[PDB]
Amino acid sequence: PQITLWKRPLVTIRIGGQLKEALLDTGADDTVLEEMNLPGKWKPKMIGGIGGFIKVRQYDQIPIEICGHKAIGTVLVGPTPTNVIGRNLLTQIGCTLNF
Amino acid sequence: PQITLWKRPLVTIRIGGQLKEALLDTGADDTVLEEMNLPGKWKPKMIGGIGGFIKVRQYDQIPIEICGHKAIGTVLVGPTPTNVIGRNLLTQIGCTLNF
Ligand SMILES: CC(C)(C)NC(=O)[C@@H]1C[C@@H]2CCCC[C@@H]2CN1C[C@@H](O)[C@H](Cc1ccccc1)NC(=O)[C@H](CC(N)=O)NC(=O)c1ccc2ccccc2n1
Repeated sequence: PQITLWKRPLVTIRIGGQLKEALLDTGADDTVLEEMNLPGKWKPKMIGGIGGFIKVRQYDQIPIEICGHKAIGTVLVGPTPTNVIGRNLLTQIGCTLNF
Repeated sequence: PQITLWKRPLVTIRIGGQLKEALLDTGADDTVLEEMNLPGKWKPKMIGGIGGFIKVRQYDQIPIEICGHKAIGTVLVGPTPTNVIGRNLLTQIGCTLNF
């Protein structure tokens, strides 16, 4: 589908048996999700952005469905005010920017 | 043009009569550029990102050429890791997400 940018590009995602709203973010290298108790091993990581860095937990090979499109990859979990779908997953669902 | 996301979506912009590189970011509501001198008066403002809030200078009605396309809107200048072109300007050039 085609998504206009008049409003934040929020879509429904499915991860770890849960439905959430997430922001399609072409400006994010990674996918960062709100704090959630996912099972499995994780490794500590530090990621940054505008106001500085935050500590997050890195989970690998997590199945995730974005707007009905299946994907699988690395997700970072931490204290973020919003769920962000970064380029690592956007490329998997064939997402492109057009103008 | 159609831009894939395997690499960061960086484009060249011309502003204040000078060239710079910026990121086309669908996740950003506003446009934030690295510290630089811009004609006109500015107003102190604060914006939040991942990591926290920062103090920026707000310049209104600034003309900016993005990859050959003209736009005129609000631009925020402050201590940012990279130049980000947000939705306020992306909408002006007719940018959309597609998959
Ligand atoms: C620019 C501003 C208007 C303030 N908006 C935002 O920052 C909003 C805020 C929203 C609410 C909080 C959670 C994030 C979302 C999306 N972001 C947009 C969002 O696109 C933002 C843009 C950006 C890119 C690079 C540097 C700074 C800022 N990206 C990010 O925050 C992603 C997060 C990540 N690790 O994937 N950062 C990076 O992709 C990234 C890349 C290289 C870097 C080098 C040095 C330091 C930091 C670096 N961060």
